Amino acid sequence: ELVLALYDYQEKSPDEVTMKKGDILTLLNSTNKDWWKVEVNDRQGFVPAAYVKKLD
Repeated sequence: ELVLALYDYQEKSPDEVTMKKGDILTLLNSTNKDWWKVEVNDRQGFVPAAYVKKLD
């Protein structure tokens, strides 16, 4: 369940999390087609699904 951040994304609401391009994130929930829940270092939240790429 690893995904690569294709772009920077800065969180804009309570449920979101910030990532930087090239970060390797742990994918927690990909049930929604637009927003995926990931763990970015020590924080968890949503980012746009189109901005990350599954590695497996």
